[PDB]
Amino acid sequence: GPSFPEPKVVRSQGGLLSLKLSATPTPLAIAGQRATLLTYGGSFPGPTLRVRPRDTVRLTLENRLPEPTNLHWHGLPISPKVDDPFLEIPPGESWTYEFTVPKELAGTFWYHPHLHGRVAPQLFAGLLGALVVESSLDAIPELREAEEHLLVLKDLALQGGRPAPHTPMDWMNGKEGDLVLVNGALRPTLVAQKATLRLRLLNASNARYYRLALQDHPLYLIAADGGFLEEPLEVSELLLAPGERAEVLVRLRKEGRFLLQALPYDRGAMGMMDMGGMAHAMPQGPSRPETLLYLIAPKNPKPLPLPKALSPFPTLPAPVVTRRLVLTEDMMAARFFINGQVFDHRRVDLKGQAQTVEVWEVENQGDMDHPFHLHVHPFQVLSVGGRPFPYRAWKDVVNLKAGEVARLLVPLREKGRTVFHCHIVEHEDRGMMGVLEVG
Amino acid sequence: GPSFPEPKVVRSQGGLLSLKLSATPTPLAIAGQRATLLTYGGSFPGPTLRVRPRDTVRLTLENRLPEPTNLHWHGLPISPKVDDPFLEIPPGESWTYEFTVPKELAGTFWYHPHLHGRVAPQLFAGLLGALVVESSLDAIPELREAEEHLLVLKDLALQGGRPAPHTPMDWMNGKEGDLVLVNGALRPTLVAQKATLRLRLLNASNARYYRLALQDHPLYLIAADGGFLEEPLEVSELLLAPGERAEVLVRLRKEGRFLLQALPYDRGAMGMMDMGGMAHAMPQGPSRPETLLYLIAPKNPKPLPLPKALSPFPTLPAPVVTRRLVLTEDMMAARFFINGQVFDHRRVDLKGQAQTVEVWEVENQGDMDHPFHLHVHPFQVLSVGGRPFPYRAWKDVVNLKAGEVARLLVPLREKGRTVFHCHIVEHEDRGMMGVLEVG
Ligand SMILES: [Cu+2]
Ligand SMILES: [Cu+2]
Ligand SMILES: [Cu+2]
Ligand SMILES: [Cu+2]
Ligand SMILES: [Cu+2]
Ligand SMILES: [Cu+2]
Ligand SMILES: [O-]
Ligand SMILES: [O-]
Repeated sequence: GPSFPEPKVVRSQGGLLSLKLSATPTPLAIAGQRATLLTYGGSFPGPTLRVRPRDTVRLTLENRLPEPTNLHWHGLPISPKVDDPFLEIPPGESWTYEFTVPKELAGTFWYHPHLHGRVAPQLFAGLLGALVVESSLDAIPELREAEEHLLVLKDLALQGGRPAPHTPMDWMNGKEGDLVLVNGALRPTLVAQKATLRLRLLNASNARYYRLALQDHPLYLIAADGGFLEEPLEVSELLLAPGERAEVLVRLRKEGRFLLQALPYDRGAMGMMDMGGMAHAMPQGPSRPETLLYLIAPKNPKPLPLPKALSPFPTLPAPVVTRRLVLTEDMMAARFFINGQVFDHRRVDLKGQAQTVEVWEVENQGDMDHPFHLHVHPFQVLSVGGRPFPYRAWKDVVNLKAGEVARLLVPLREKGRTVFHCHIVEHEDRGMMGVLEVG
Repeated sequence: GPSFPEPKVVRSQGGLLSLKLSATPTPLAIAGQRATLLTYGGSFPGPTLRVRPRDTVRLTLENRLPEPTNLHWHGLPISPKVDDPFLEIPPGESWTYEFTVPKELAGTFWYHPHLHGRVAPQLFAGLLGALVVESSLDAIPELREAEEHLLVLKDLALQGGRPAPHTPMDWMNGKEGDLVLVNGALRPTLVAQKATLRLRLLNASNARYYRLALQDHPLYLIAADGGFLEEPLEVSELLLAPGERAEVLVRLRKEGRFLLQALPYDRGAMGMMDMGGMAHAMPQGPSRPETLLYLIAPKNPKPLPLPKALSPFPTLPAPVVTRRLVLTEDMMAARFFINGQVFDHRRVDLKGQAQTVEVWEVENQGDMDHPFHLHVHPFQVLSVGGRPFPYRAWKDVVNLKAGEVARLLVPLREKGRTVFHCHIVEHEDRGMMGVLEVG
């Protein structure tokens, strides 16, 4: 096979991507060992769906799990009557999602379960896959001539040949695994054939963060979760929180082997200790460094020039309301709150007007990082922790460290009921989610 | 009596204004004729209540009318659980309103009925009176030494010794009367004893406008509906719409007789005509000019200097929502709407948060002027018809000519349910009113 493993791609044909996927326990070979995971399409990750704007997607999901499940089309600005976070597909039953890909859209998106209370174990077990929306921008020489790869960053822990069960501490912290994988492979080797790489990055982990750095190289950010930046942005490293995506150009500078690493990062996960009459919570501290892949540069690399521009960001109408959403924690209870409440599917929390713009101020009053996700309505991050964002682009997840306030500009698009929640999926399952109704 | 008639004043005593008023049909002498009006306290206008900040008001209203009634404390930022627009006092019954006068308050306010569907005939018949909140600012020499008078501008029409009944055309236009009175007197004479006058002005008419101008003199605006300006503003004339108040200084320039007039003004009232196969609506055009009073200046008037400053206007927090309220008409039906709906006491139209500030954009899409009033929450008019307001002061009524948009800054104060409506009271009775709930 290709030294670099990537999920199989399924492309739309004549403007239609019609596909039947099954969610099923699947025996497979994973990181040198045999395990049974929960998969879509018999693979981990699931197949990459590759579409263009205005395509019709017709995806029939067959549920072959012992529990109910559904799909969240993460990041897609489509109707919540399609991307329905309240829908339940019972074991043995099927449901067809049908939608048109929005005309003004490009980037890396993904699909995974969103049945409240069951997301963390289902995602941790292997249920996820990517969706790429191809753009006319991909035809510019500086992108067309780059070597393109998808990197699905997802960790795993195995016990008795199955995904390790959630502990009480896992529900508090979000579960992380010792197998830190790229496209379901353990430290794969990418032997570059071109000097410029275009990497689409997806954090599909329950809770693990990836503080990305390539040895000896900067990265050039060209897209965030939901679309291109206006121009490339040079960065020395790039933090991807759970649920986030990014696309970078890598400009290989000389021959050799370069490690792509997840550098140490402290997201505020907690342990317990007892030092002679305690038994109380203590910080886990920064993650241990991980090597994600080995990048081998070609001979005498001469990278392409960077594109001078990407996509102009839309000029948005002036906002008509400001919202404040405060995140808090009860760590020992593994309970998580938005404005003092836990999720209730029957309760509407915010009511907004389609085609208006809102300012959402999301404040983290907890001690853990929380990555805040909104369905259906991509947003522009204005600032976080009081620091202006250095680029304009569509995002749908924004990470907040302890005490930080994020200011978001949120155009309301499709009408209907949808949700917002922490994308530490254990925290969502444990209540950190609310309901937005757009009319 | 004093050549200049003004309503009797009732003052708070030791910080308490405790008074029993009856609403009653009362035979009286009015403009040289005998008529029975509906009055508070046996007079037209009702007694002027004069209080200071932090006073307690305890007003027991006894209903001696054949129909139910209640009181609206127009312009007072108090709780809508006291100023209750939904309360009904049945015939023969009594109700005690008790409240504390807010500490940061000054100006001319008023009281009148607000029982939906019955306001226009009750107000037209004589049920209203003024309330003055005295200020420590009244002690500055430039105000203390002026000669002060209240001018209640209210018109009336009589038929068979009683207020003339409402016609169908009256419900469409708002009713105006041929007797254009000041303090219930017909063209009284004010023989000034001082060269500077301080006049508190109240438009307590159902629908008549007063385009005020004093012959040969400017007016110096020093207060709007609900408080002082920051400094006096010189004007050549001053339009008072129904429900509005103002306070002006007049600086008498030489000996002589000067008319205070209501100059011609076209508020968009309509008539009907038939010119050989028509029977359709036709503009009434501008009102005929009216003389309101004769002002006699004293000998060798030497007016005081104007105060350099009045009261600094509060710096308000940034707003958290923008509202749009559109006024429309169905003239032939005498139906009037806000955002396409008529009033329903059971329906909440806007929900806001106490202690936040909102921007309200009120747009008149009708052809008549409509004077928009909000209970409980005084506002700052930013602009009307796209023209910046030339002063900062609290208002609670804002006039909109055909097609004009007013932009208001609305701090939400007391919690509870209250209303907003056109102060053309016939239009309110006929549906032009909505419900705001503050929580
Ligand atoms: Cu997601
Ligand atoms: Cu969280
Ligand atoms: Cu979600
Ligand atoms: Cu009023
Ligand atoms: Cu009106
Ligand atoms: Cu009112
Ligand atoms: O999700
Ligand atoms: O009123």
